[PDB]
Amino acid sequence: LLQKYVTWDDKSLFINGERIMIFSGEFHPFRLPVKELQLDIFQKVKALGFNCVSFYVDWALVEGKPGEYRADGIFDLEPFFDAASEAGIYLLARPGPYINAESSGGGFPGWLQRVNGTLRSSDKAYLDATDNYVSHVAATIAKYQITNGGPIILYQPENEYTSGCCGVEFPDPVYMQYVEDQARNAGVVIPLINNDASASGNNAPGTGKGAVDIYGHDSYPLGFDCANPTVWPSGDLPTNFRTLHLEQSPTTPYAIVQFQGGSYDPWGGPGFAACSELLNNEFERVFYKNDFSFQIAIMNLYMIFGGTNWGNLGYPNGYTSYDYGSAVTESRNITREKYSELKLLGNFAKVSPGYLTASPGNLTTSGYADTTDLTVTPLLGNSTGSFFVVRHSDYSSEESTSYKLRLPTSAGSVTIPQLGGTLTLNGRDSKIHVTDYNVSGTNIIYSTAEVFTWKKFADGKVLVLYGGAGEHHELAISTKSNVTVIEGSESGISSKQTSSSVVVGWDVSTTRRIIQVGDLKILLLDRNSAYNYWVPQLATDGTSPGFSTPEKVASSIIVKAGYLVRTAYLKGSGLYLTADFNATTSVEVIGVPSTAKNLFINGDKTSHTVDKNGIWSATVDYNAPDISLPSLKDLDWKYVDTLPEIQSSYDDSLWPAADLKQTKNTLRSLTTPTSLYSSDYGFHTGYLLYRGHFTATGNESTFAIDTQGGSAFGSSVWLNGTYLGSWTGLYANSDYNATYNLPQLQAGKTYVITVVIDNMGLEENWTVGEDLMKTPRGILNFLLAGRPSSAISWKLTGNLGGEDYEDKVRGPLNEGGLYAERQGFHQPEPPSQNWKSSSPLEGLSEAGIGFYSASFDLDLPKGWDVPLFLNIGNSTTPSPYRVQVYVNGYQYAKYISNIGPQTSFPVPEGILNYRGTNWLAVTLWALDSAGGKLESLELSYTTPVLTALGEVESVDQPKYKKRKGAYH
Ligand SMILES: *[C@@H]1O[C@H](CO)[C@@H](O[C@@H]2O[C@H](CO)[C@@H](O[C@@H]3O[C@H](CO[C@H]4O[C@H](CO)[C@@H](O)[C@H](O[C@H]5O[C@H](CO)[C@@H](O)[C@H](O)[C@@H]5O)[C@@H]4O)[C@@H](O)[C@H](O[C@H]4O[C@H](CO)[C@@H](O)[C@H](O)[C@@H]4O[C@H]4O[C@H](CO)[C@@H](O)[C@H](O)[C@@H]4O[C@H]4O[C@H](CO)[C@@H](O)[C@H](O)[C@@H]4O)[C@@H]3O)[C@H](O)[C@H]2NC(C)=O)[C@H](O)[C@H]1NC(C)=O
Ligand SMILES: *[C@@H]1O[C@H](CO)[C@@H](O[C@@H]2O[C@H](CO)[C@@H](O[C@@H]3O[C@H](CO[C@H]4O[C@H](CO)[C@@H](O)[C@H](O[C@H]5O[C@H](CO)[C@@H](O)[C@H](O)[C@@H]5O)[C@@H]4O)[C@@H](O)[C@H](O[C@H]4O[C@H](CO)[C@@H](O)[C@H](O)[C@@H]4O[C@H]4O[C@H](CO)[C@@H](O)[C@H](O)[C@@H]4O[C@H]4O[C@H](CO)[C@@H](O)[C@H](O)[C@@H]4O)[C@@H]3O)[C@H](O)[C@H]2NC(C)=O)[C@H](O)[C@H]1NC(C)=O
Ligand SMILES: *[C@@H]1O[C@H](CO)[C@@H](O[C@@H]2O[C@H](CO)[C@@H](O[C@@H]3O[C@H](CO)[C@@H](O)[C@H](O[C@H]4O[C@H](CO)[C@@H](O)[C@H](O)[C@@H]4O[C@H]4O[C@H](CO)[C@@H](O)[C@H](O)[C@@H]4O[C@H]4O[C@H](CO)[C@@H](O)[C@H](O)[C@@H]4O)[C@@H]3O)[C@H](O)[C@H]2NC(C)=O)[C@H](O)[C@H]1NC(C)=O
Ligand SMILES: OC[C@H]1O[C@@H](OC[C@H]2O[C@H](O)[C@H](O)[C@@H](O)[C@@H]2O)[C@H](O)[C@@H](O)[C@H]1O
Ligand SMILES: *[C@@H]1O[C@H](CO)[C@@H](O)[C@H](O)[C@H]1NC(C)=O
Ligand SMILES: *[C@@H]1O[C@H](CO)[C@@H](O)[C@H](O)[C@H]1NC(C)=O
Ligand SMILES: *[C@@H]1O[C@H](CO)[C@@H](O)[C@H](O)[C@H]1NC(C)=O
Ligand SMILES: *[C@@H]1O[C@H](CO)[C@@H](O)[C@H](O)[C@H]1NC(C)=O
Ligand SMILES: *[C@@H]1O[C@H](CO)[C@@H](O)[C@H](O)[C@H]1NC(C)=O
Ligand SMILES: *[C@@H]1O[C@H](CO)[C@@H](O)[C@H](O)[C@H]1NC(C)=O
Ligand SMILES: [Cl-]
Repeated sequence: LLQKYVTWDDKSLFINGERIMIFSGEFHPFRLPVKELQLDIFQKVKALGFNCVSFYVDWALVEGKPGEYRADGIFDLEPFFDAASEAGIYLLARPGPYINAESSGGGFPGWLQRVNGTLRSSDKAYLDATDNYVSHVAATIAKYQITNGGPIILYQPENEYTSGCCGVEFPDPVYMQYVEDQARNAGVVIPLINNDASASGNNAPGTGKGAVDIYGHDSYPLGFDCANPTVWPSGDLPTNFRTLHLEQSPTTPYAIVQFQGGSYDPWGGPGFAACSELLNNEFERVFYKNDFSFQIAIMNLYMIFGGTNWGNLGYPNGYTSYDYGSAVTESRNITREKYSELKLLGNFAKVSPGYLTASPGNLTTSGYADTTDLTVTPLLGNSTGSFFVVRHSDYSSEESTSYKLRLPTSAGSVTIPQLGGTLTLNGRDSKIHVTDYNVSGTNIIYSTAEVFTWKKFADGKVLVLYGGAGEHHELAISTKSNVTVIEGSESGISSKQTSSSVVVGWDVSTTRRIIQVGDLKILLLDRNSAYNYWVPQLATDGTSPGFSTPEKVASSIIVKAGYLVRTAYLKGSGLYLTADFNATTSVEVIGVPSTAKNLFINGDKTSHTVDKNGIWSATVDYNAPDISLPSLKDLDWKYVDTLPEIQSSYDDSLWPAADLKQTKNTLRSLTTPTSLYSSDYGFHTGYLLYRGHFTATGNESTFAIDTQGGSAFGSSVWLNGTYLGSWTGLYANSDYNATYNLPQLQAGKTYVITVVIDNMGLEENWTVGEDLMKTPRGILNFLLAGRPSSAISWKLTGNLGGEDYEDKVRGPLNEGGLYAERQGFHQPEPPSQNWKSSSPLEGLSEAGIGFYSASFDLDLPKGWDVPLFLNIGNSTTPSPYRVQVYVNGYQYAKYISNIGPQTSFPVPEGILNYRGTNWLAVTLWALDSAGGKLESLELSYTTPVLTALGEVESVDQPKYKKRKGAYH
């Protein structure tokens, strides 16, 4: 329409006139705010065979103050976009404004609680509120469109605009048209794609006003019950997706914009380890190949890398980790078997253009395989080849099943295996069998083993096939050449020539076999060997792989290695690889260019041998360095009381008065004389403090209070210095009604109720019209027994300045309203010389909140990617306490002793300084009259990785400075 770089037909996207299968992973830059590690992730994605990444922008982080857009420093999108270009990864941009994403407010800044209009609607007050954000973020996206030589190819307006309620006329076409025009007006010309939460046809082409260019939808078919990771409920595998697609948007390529790549996990949940078992390699091979059965052309996995909900950016139901059980873990490692499995499928799609031109058929329980226990969905092509996705009919089945295939080919139909034996599908597995598969002019008539990759080189073609252990396979090639075994044993390999073909049968073995037929060499692998193969693009005009264009895809090499192969480039007589290693690794390169005489690995010349088949071999030794981590308990811990409010000399005269008689919140009208909704006064994040002044009659007995901080929140109440009690919190409670007994008060004297409330983050806004993001935080109701409500005059604070937030570098959400946070003591080099020496492991002997500070040096070796973790002990049932940990001023742990489950908190390099000084600031809130302490506090590490990554630059870490706007 508006440009010619990205077009489409009913089958696929075209980029620069060439078909491409978009295989994408979701990655949120705001959850990993270190630019060098962003490149790390992009390179890990590219090594999967993927060509795309989808990303959200979190409005709440970049317009914390209305009218001040700040997407600078750690929030700058431009380095993120340049990292993608550098890695050769296209981008799908999803700036919202509404993103959901398990983020606070679902992306909405807390000041939307004051907007007089329905959120995600055509009400002018909402639309007006979005204009400044979108005109900024969309302009930045516009600058980096592929039309300008950038990486961005698709744009998503809104997010899951799918369900409405409560008076809204859903779907409102005026609303979506407006959101679409905002993007266009900012210079976005690439196609717009939506992500319907279910296949409901919302905003599909042909729906008139508000229609997007390409209809997309989402799917999380395995659900989120991470507690039972082996349970695959009956009927949960989608079977009707192509049918739905042909009804809802037949003129556009089939797109799933969010397909399950993991799961969220709430406070009190089973943990992301369990989620990684549910969405493991078996889920991938069955469910992802099932999406290929619908001829999916655009496929984005949510998430490919989850990262961390640092600095309170997450929604109330989730905790600090957003590991998500995804293929790349929170600490950026790719050890999970699901990464390697995903790599196999991703690399298959990258080299199989006939997949996109084929005609998909209906699934069948007969006619292709000889048992109804199997289901086969065919994708038929004449000249361009066919594809057959095989799985168990009951998809949850762990049975081993013998079968034979009857498949059509250009050479006529054939019953396979022709030479004897049977095929096997073992349990939770799925296969894509191929017929008439083009290996650069050589026709593979059929193969039962799955294709990993193939390449054409100067001295021949190479094809890499794999099967699971215990499987027999067969292939046939259009050729009059015989077959020769050129590596490995000839036993298990059977063969026969016909007049225009050669047929070869084999059993999967842990030992590789290589066979030769004419100029085609075929590697026959087991799945676990195939896991160690890589297909980097080979650059000949620089060091960067470039995007996955057909010419650069064709010019790739095949590398057997270990943990990771990032890049490859040819320079003079040198073949350069960049790779990471977590063990001693034999490296083999297949398809070494004719001109290459030396091998370099990460810039170092590396001895190699050449075997009789022309394969380069080398060894890279892994010798982990001494990692010296300080013992956090032995540091010089400095303590200050960060609840001075409960001492009798505290002066709150500078605090904002909670004196608004009308709320600006449209969702919930006041049930108190003045608003005690935190967001009415610009406080949207972290711990909140309320102070209630009154004069006693002498006859007060109880104080009742309804506090609300979101799921798993807690609160604590004092009358002057006297602790009244706490709500220690439950995931099930987002608010709590408590009645506290008061001590004997003296008639005529003034007293102050101090209330501390944990704001877990603002609610999402999933249903349009419900306005749940407006759910307030703070105090909803109170009753001082025998006194009118107006007897208490309230003051409150959250983060200092509220929306005029102090820390422009670390963002609007990082710090809450504790005295120590207000003063900025959580930053590097606080004024702690005169403070008391006391450790969080000694802790508090009564209810309250302590603030602890210590520095420590690190001196970790260059060239090693070492994941570090903060650990808080929980070996036995603890008393109730809450902890926040700030690392160089950045909050990277929120901990609830009685709820969990997180005890291990990763902190990335860049936030931590691996060769320099670091600062820990710990808040410890005891919700128990007997106080509380940390059982243990430890730094740890996991497998050091010898890495190709460059120096990781430390992000800006502003040191402590006296804040003139503080209340002292
Ligand atoms: C890739 O990235 C991943 C995500 O970033 C990363 O996974 C994370 O790794 C960290 C660090 O290992 C994990 O934290 C640890 O979790 C341990 C508990 O889980 C283990 O045990 C379970 C029960 O059997 C298993 O279910 C579980 O397996 C599952 O999860 C695995 C991933 O971890 C996965 O591979 C499997 O497939 C499976 O799904 C798992 O094996 C926990 O024990 C551990 O705490 C100890 O270690 C800390 C030091 O590092 C201490 O600070 C802490 O106090 C604990 O140490 C104490 O306990 C041990 C005894 O059991 C002793 O060995 C210690 O010396 C110490 O003992 C003292 O204290 C004891 C009291 O507890 C006492 O008994 C002793 O006398 C003594 O006083 C830590 O929390 C985190 O959970 C993982 N996160 C996720 C999302 O998975 C992965 O590591 C990365 N991989 C690589 C290679 O980089
Ligand atoms: C350096 O980097 C390397 C990557 O480049 C990295 O290597 C990778 O390391 C991970 C582990 O961190 C490997 O994944 C594990 O592999 C385990 C071994 O099995 C694999 O290899 C075998 C051959 O050697 C294969 O036969 C095997 O295939 C079989 O099993 C598959 C998976 O179950 C199945 O799909 C196949 O069809 C086939 O049947 C497999 O390929 C593997 O056992 C382990 O699986 C468990 O953990 C996963 C989560 O991490 C789960 O998703 C999975 O379901 C398994 O869970 C079981 O074990 C857990 C304990 O960890 C429990 O929590 C679960 O409840 C469950 O336990 C039940 O069953 C157990 C088995 O009987 C039993 O013990 C329990 O009692 C209970 O009944 C996981 O997939 C990965 O393969 C490696 N990748 C490569 C390329 O090599 C290396 O580790 C890094 N090194 C360092 C030092 O950091
Ligand atoms: C340190 O160690 C200590 C000691 O071991 C750890 O303490 C343990 O922590 C556990 C996890 O927090 C805790 O278990 C929980 O107990 C409560 C009941 O008091 C229960 O609600 C929890 O189970 C639900 O919630 C979790 C998520 O928090 C879900 O994963 C789980 O599936 C359950 O979900 C249900 O309730 C939710 C809230 O209502 C719903 O959203 C959800 O849909 C589901 O609701 C259905 O079922 C409900 C009934 O279960 C029903 O009401 C509703 O109508 C729906 O049908 C979980 O059992 C242990 O009690 C606690 N143990 C001890 C001895 O104290 C501590 O966590 C550790 N700390 C760290 C940092 O690791
Ligand atoms: O990590 C969850 C992820 O969910 C996306 O929607 C979740 C929502 O959508 C499904 O299709 C289905 O309707 C529901 O079961 C499910 O809750 C969301 O778009 C994304 O931002 C994130 O929240
Ligand atoms: C197979 O690939 C070769 C070389 O790329 C090409 O010339 C030919 O058109 C392809 N054949 C088919 C049937 O697609
Ligand atoms: C093809 O090779 C096989 C053994 O690999 C052999 O049995 C057969 O005779 C060969 N065919 C011809 C025509 O040489
Ligand atoms: C919003 O606007 C209407 C019309 O001006 C007004 O009557 C109402 O009081 C407002 N509501 C809130 C919560 O500000
Ligand atoms: C004080 O309170 C008690 C119980 O609330 C009540 O019975 C009594 O009337 C009150 N005394 C005065 C002087 O108001
Ligand atoms: C607390 O009381 C209020 C007002 O009576 C009620 O609306 C709210 O639902 C109650 N909260 C809980 C957690 O029961
Ligand atoms: C209670 O605290 C306030 C200040 O927080 C103080 O001014 C007042 O005198 C205290 N009351 C008593 C009875 O000590
Ligand atoms: Cl202050």
